[PDB]
Formats: sequence, structure tokens, C-alpha cells
Amino acid sequence: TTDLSGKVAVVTGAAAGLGRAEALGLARLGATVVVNDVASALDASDVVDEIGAAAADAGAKAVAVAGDISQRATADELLASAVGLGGLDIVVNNAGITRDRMLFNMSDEEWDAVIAVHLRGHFLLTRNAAAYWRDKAKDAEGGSVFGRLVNTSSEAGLVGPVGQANYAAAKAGITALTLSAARALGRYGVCANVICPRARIDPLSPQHVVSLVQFLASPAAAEVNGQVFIVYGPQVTLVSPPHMERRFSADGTSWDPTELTATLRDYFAGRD
Amino acid sequence: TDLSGKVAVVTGAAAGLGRAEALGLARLGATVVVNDVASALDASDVVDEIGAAAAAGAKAVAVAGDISQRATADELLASAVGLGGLDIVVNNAGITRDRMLFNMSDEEWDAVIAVHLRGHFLLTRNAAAYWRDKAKDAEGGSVFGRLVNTSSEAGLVGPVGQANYAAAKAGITALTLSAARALGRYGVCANVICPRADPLSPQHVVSLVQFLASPAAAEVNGQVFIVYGPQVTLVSPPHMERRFSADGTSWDPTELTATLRDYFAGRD
Repeated sequence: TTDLSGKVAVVTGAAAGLGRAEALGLARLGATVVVNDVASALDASDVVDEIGAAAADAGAKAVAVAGDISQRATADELLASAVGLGGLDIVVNNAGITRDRMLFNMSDEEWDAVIAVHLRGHFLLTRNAAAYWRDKAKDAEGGSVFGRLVNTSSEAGLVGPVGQANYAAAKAGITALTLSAARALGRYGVCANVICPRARIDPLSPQHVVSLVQFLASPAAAEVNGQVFIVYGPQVTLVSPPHMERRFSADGTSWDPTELTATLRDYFAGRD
Repeated sequence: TDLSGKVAVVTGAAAGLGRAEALGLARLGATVVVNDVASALDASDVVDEIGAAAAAGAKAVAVAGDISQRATADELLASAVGLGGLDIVVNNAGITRDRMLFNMSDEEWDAVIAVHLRGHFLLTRNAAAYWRDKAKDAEGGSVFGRLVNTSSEAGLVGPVGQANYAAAKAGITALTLSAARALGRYGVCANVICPRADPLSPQHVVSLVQFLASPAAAEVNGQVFIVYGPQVTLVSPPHMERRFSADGTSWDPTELTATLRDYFAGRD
């Protein structure tokens, strides 16, 4: 089914932009959305008003927790607000910043800040939701639990852009973090998946991403776990795992140093 | 395959992979700056094991410190320059704080990320700024630079009890890809190795590290290698498995759920 009535969702970075569009999309399917962003971003917008408007349009409600997602206290507060509303069913890790800089000019703070919000912020909420879902599965008749996890990576994690080493490293770690979550929680009914979105009728409208997140948050995605998606425009692309390009097996027990040098140097001879 | 007169820096070289890596570089004539934590350097004989490698005419220096701290990456770069320059950087230092994801503490996550990911960044960025400055002053506009960073297949698989390890190693791969793009124009080569830790002897990795640190690897940049005994596997970039394009200029949320639910119903 596509309906999300009586289900509690948590969305980070939901004050504006894509996180706001996702939070509106969930509350509009009946989900009770716990929106998170920095107190400053929540005050400058009215997402908590545009939601609970749309959420109580469909019977649900909407609380707004403020805080830095890189801080443990914020992830603890998000889990607390959800449990107080009935439980936790859907989590959409979306909050993120950028500190673009050529690698040889990138400072420690520019690296640390992006890693904290993206990678550590994803971990804190993913770990908390994993602990809750695992425990609720222990107390559930059937040893299972409904759980949906949607982490937001990026195509930068695959290409490693110039001037975005921090952003690319965090986004690649988020994928690896989510693959562990899917492998650890899949046997109890939790689905953890990754989206690599591009967002600005408009071919870059966030609604292109929202419709995919709505699926990844619905029970209809029960057989979707540990998958990575690229979505922008009217297309959704399923990324395959990395494959091997060439195997360099030695004609013995161990590679000889010069023997290996000759093989690799020749393979990369006509290399662009 | 001859590193005479060059200066290399290897982290986590008290034992295991880093020691074997730093030993293989010193045998090829490379001056090696050995880095690990004081306690690991003390319990190890790697200072004199590599110091006695002058038999290929080069010396070895030890620099203790936590690689996850900026001061350590600063002292490592200062030591190499004091020895005449910086040609080879092998980022290898790392720890494991294994734990199921639903039981993993903040410290267990922060610690693995700091040593692996931040330590790689600090020394990679220091080497990047040095190689970029050295290249602008070079009359040919280039510099000899070799960056060997250590990831793991865990970053591709996402093991159940190593979410911190997998995420750090995955970010290290992306960090090295950015380093390769940013520095390849200056004659620097930045590549990744994915070891498996006798097929699991550390000397199976040394042969590749010796290549990736040599001028012979001048046409190898931004590549990821998996090493497992006598096998060296070159990883290809991830490709797309299937694209789902909507009829028209917008997905109906229901035709999308139907398209994805049917595709995943019968797919092992």
C-alpha cells in the first residue's frame, strides 16, 4: 500500500529545500512527521506550520525538534519525540552542509564540519533507530518490526570531485553505513536504502525525489533493502555494486615485485 | 622499482601491514619516516629493523603521535622536508572498534573515524599542499609524488559489526579519488589498496605498494586495487544496473511504486 496513516516519521534538514519537500510528502500520506533542523532554520521558515497543516489535513500531527544533528543530544531528542507519538517507523537522514575547497587548500574545520553533519549526523540517528527497532523486535510477537531508513548520499561519493573531498568522503561513508544497517536490521523487517538526489514540471524539482522517498518509506518497499538509487527528474537509477575490471593472478604462490610491475605498467600503458 | 634518494612516510608502521610496507620501501633504497603511537613504537623494533635496511644506503626516522591529530601530520611533513623532501606517503594507520550497529557507542564510531578517515585526510591534505606548492616552483611544473591510501572491501560490503570501519574505508576511497583529480596534473599519483587481513601475510601487499610508490606507476592514478595473496584485482567504477524512466515529464507516485515493487519481487 501507499498509505502511511498512524506511522511516525523523522526527517532531518526539513526546514527548507529537499528535506522540507520530503517531510511534506510523508505527512501528506498520513504519516506523523517529526521535523528536525537547527532552531534558526526552523524559525526562518514555517515548515512546522505547512506541516500539521498537511499532517492534520490527513489526521496526523507534527512536532518540531531543533538542534544540531551532529550532536548526540539531537538524535536522542528525535527518538524521544517519536516514541512519545506512538513509536518510530520511518527515518529520513537528509540534513547536510557543504564546505567546498580545493583539497590542498581545505582546512581542518572545513573537513570536520562536513563530516560531522553528514556522516556523524547520519550515524547518530541511524544507530538510535537501529537500537530502537532491534529492541522493539525483541518484544514483538514474531520477532519483527516495521522500519524504514532512507539515508541521503550523493554522486560525489563515487566520482570524488575536485574541491569536495570532504563532501564526497562523508557521502561515501553514509552508503557504507547504510549497507551495514540494511545487513543488521533486514532480518527483523527494517529496510535501509540510499538515495543520491539532484534537486533545485521543473526537471530538477524535489518532487522527483519525494516520490521515490515515499516508496522507500512505504510497506510496498518491503523487498527493497540495501539498495542505492540515483534520482533526478522523471528517472530513478538503481546503482549496481562495484565489479572487478581485471584480475592479475601470479604464476606462483606470491607476486614477484618486478613481475607485478611489468604486468601493471603494461596494462596502464594506453591509459586516459 | 628503485626508490633511492626518495623520502617516504608510512603510518601505523609499528607492526602488521605498515611495518611490512615501510620495510619494502626501505629495501628499495627509500628513506622512510616511520609513524605510530609511542607505545606501539616502543614495543616494536621497527626503528632498527628499518634503520638496518641501509644495506640500501638510506636512513630511517621515527615520529610518534596519534595520526588523527593535526600536530602529528604537521611533524611528519616537517620530518620528511628535513630529510630533503616528500615523495611517498603511505596512509595505513588504523584501529578497529567492532560492534553491532544497534550496540555501537559514539566513542566506538568516533574513534575509528578519527584514526582512519581524519588521519588519512590530515596527512593527505598536508602532502597535497606540499606537492602543489613544490610543483608551482618547479620549472617543469610537476613534482614526483606517490599517495597510497588504505581502504578495505568492508567499505563495499558493509559488514554487520563494522559500520564504523566500512564508513571510514569508504570515505577514504572517495578522499583518494579527489586527491587523484586534484593532483594528477602535477605528476602525483594517488591510489587505493584494499587488503584482506599464507594468503593473509602482509608481504602480499608490499609488492603492490612498492609499485604504487615507484615512478613505474606514473600512469596509474585514481585506481582501487584489492590484494589477496597472489591475486591483485583492479576494481572498476560502479555502473548503473537499471534505469526507470517515467512516461512523460513526471513520475506518478503510484506508477513508480508499481515499477519498483515488480522489479524487486523477482530479483535474488
